[PDB]
Amino acid sequence: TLNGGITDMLTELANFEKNVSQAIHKYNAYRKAASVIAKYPHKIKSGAEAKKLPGVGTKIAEKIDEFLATGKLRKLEKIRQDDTSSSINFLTRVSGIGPSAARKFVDEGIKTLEDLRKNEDKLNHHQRIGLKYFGDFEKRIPREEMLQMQDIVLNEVKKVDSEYIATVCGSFRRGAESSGDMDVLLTHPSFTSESTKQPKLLHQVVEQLQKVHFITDTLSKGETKFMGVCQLPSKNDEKEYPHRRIDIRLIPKDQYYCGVLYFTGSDIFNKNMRAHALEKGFTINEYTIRPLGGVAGEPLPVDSEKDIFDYIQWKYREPKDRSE
DNA sequence: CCGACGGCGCATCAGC
DNA sequence: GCTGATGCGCC
DNA sequence: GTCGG
Ligand SMILES: [Mg+2]
Ligand SMILES: [Mg+2]
Repeated sequence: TLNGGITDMLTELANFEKNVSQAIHKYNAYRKAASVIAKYPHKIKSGAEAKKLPGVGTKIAEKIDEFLATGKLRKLEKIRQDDTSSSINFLTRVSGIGPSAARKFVDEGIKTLEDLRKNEDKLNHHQRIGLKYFGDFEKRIPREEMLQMQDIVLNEVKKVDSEYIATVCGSFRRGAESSGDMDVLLTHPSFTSESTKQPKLLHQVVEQLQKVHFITDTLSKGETKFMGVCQLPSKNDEKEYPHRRIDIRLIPKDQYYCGVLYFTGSDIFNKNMRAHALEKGFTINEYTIRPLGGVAGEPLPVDSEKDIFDYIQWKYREPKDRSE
């Protein structure tokens, strides 16, 4: 990419503030700056040029002048040398280990992959599975594999009840050639904003995917959200596919468009769009868009994703243009 | 200068 | 047991 | 860390 050196720098700074400093707004600031620079169509010549972009301020502009001048950032060079910071940053790469547990493990002298493996009894269930599939979960999923996965999920959901609709969202719906995981939006006519006319709607689908050995592990599960592990079947004699993260979100059928807007993302696109909604006097979640009175009002009618954009005076952006 | 920064599901825990 | 925080995760 | 007012 045109400015990949800079955007990598800012992402590494972002991860430092989140994982080590526990400063979530600096993390968001860095990631917003990284995103706006990533889609800037010119090779950046100076911090001043970057500062013209929204989300890039004086401090990042200075860092960008240092990086352009030398190819590196002393502040990051120092961080890479700090053992506590390096340890904490590594541990947070395990699913279920966040900034707080990472610092706690380091305190207890648990700071390497070998440390984790011989202390599995100190991990909660999520963390145990995150450690189990540590290597697999850092691999990306080719779109060709995502298509196979889509076919299995949609056909197995159909077998449970022909009235389910499963939509693959996330980066896959944005047209990405590789994804970090699979995100599945699920609806059923029995589950609306007005009534839940049938229990276990999510459970039945999860069970069926487990029965056919597609879902292999559960990280968490409730009435509307499943987070777990899945795996494509492999053919005779060939190596197994890596295990993959799968999220399933059951959304009220009448709120499909808000739900598919949310689950298509990107995460940064959602933060940008919801912030713009607020500036326009609305609030958007995965169910509704409501006016601000500063208390939310009643949900506004929505019959398309585009209706949501219209409310906040944004021209419509197809999924493939939401990769911020 | 300084308040706000998107919004929410599930797991875990503390206090009652 | 319930309620409310907090941690971690999803986009 | 950046922005808006
Ligand atoms: Mg995804
Ligand atoms: Mg996901």
